[PDB]
Amino acid sequence: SGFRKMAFPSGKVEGCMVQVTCGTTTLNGLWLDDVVYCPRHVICTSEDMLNPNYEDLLIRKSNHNFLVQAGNVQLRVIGHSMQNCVLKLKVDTANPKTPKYKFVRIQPGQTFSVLACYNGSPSGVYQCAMRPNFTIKGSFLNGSCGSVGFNIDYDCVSFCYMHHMELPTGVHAGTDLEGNFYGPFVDRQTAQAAGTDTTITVNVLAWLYAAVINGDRWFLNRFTTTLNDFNLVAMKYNYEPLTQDHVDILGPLSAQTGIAVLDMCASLKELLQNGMNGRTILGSALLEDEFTPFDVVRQCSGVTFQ
Amino acid sequence: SGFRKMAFPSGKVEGCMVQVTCGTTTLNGLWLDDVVYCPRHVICTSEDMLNPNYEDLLIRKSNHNFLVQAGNVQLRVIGHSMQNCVLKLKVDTANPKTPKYKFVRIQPGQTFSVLACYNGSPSGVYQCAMRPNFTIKGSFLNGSCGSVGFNIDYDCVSFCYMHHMELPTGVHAGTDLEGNFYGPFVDRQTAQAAGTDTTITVNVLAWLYAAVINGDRWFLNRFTTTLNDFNLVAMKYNYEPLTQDHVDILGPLSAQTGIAVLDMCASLKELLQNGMNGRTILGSALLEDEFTPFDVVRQCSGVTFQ
Ligand SMILES: *[C@H](O)[C@H](CC(C)C)NC(=O)[C@H](CC(C)C)NC(=O)[C@H](CC(C)C)NC(=O)OCc1ccccc1
Ligand SMILES: *[C@H](O)[C@H](CC(C)C)NC(=O)[C@H](CC(C)C)NC(=O)[C@H](CC(C)C)NC(=O)OCc1ccccc1
Repeated sequence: SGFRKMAFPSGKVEGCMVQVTCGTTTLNGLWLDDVVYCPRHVICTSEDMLNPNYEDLLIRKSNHNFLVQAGNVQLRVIGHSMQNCVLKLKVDTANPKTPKYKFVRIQPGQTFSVLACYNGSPSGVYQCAMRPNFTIKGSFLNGSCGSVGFNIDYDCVSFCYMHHMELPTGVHAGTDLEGNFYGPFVDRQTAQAAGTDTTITVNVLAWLYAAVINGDRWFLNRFTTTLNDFNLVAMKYNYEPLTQDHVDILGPLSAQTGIAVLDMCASLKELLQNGMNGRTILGSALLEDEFTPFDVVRQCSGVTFQ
Repeated sequence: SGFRKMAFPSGKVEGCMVQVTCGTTTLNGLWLDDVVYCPRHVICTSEDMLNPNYEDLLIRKSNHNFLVQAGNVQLRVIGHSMQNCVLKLKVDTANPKTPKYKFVRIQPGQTFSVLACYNGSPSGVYQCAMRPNFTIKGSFLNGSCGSVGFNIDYDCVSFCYMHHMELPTGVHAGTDLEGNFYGPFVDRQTAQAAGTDTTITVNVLAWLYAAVINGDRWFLNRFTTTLNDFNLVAMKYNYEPLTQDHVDILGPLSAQTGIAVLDMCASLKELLQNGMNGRTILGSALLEDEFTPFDVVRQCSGVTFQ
């Protein structure tokens, strides 16, 4: 038993991380088959980050202007092109450690692991959620750009995020691997702000189920609610509306625990209206919303990879 | 910026995990050079675990009683021995993926990453601290024994923990990689309980420094405390004593932020006595104690590994 904010094992991704340098800027790239993907702002110059003309900056580059290294091994760039906010650097060697992979664009409320890297070297791994406002709350310093977010299933790595920027509230923005930003953000240092950060209701409910599985039952009560009456309370606390689809995907946890979805909703309603009265749930004094229902089932059932 | 509970990248350790089966008991082993290390209770049956005599149980064992699998491949066991509470299974193949490594003994308050595994395969990675009562709060199911905890440093993997057991609060206990338990526990199913948990004061202070570094300053106050008077408060809230050696260890964070260590102690005293008054620190409503001073410096400075 026990329930922790767990990341995917990172070894498949660590074998794809490379260092890309242009001019004096070094950031990270992702090496899959014979292409390295990296944020296009590696070509920016520091006096021209307000509105860079990426088109102009890129067509003036030659392949040798991009220095790519995997570990201490130089990779030779033999082509370069732009796709949205990422560059695709064609290299002369297919990465022999390429896992089975796909590029996925995730939905708000979904979770993934971030392999935070600097100078092409992994430094740490953690679990994040795509917030409803299409930012993430990560841990990223200068030089972390090009670090990726990913899920695994069986032996297939679904890459879903590449890191590009930090917004003033200390929150992070980036693209999918097609190079399109999540949310309305752009890769230039013009003033930009995140929208409303709402709480992911279906994930809070999943985590309440995880709590019951792991022996925390004090919030369970004798009440129920309709979905309508729950959502009326939820909106007042800046929680996203629960839908029938959400109720459906909570089905398996409800069955395993014997607690009906709308009874758990009644427990959550009471927690929202009354707080925890000095108690904790799975070591937290806040209602935790960065576990999906599938994350709970994976961890509580010991699902493994390859 | 940002601050997250970050684990070490797990790939170097993933390459070492194998499955070990004896009879119908299956758990994980650590394959380093030509040795597989695993908990000795793998030789216990369904009824042996109440109060096993491991010398007696090994009378009944030969090499082919240990089925070791690395991925799909059967390793052949050519010797076995008992060392403290682990078995060393000598196999006829050296692990080609053996990293540079060492075995270390950690002390309470120190942190490490756990790669939770089942059947020799990785389920996920998370960061833990060795509690003052020599347990960890992990996420472990039946079959997780033999999963290891580790730190990474420069190029070297420092293994510090191997998982053996769960105590009834959902607390976890295990050994170092020499097979000696952390804490006063034994590998048998006789009633045992850890000492009451206390809070790792030096780590809470480190995490308050992380908060200041990342822009959270609302808890800084104009008050002063002495080490003695602060410890009077710590004892009342079941915090570990803060020593002058701890004060020295916090020196670099104090210098970086301009906040004297005992001034941060005055901030923590007020938090303990009055709570957070509806505010949060680094996204938490409780005082976090599983980041060491070194963890804070390393995350706020972007230290990487290969
Ligand atoms: C890439 O390694 C680095 C990582 C960050 C976590 C710092 N990203 C950048 O440097 C990025 C490059 C630009 C060209 C996309 N810049 C930012 O992320 C920038 C950081 C601040 C501190 C300047 N954020 C930004 O420009 O947000 C837009 C903005 C501008 C002005 C006011 C508010 C918001
Ligand atoms: C190893 O895979 C498995 C992992 C746990 C997470 C289940 N560990 C064991 O099965 C281990 C083997 C024994 C011989 C060391 N047993 C325990 O950890 C046991 C599990 C409970 C659920 C029975 N815990 C235990 O025996 O704690 C001591 C104890 C006994 C009786 C009352 C209180 C405490």
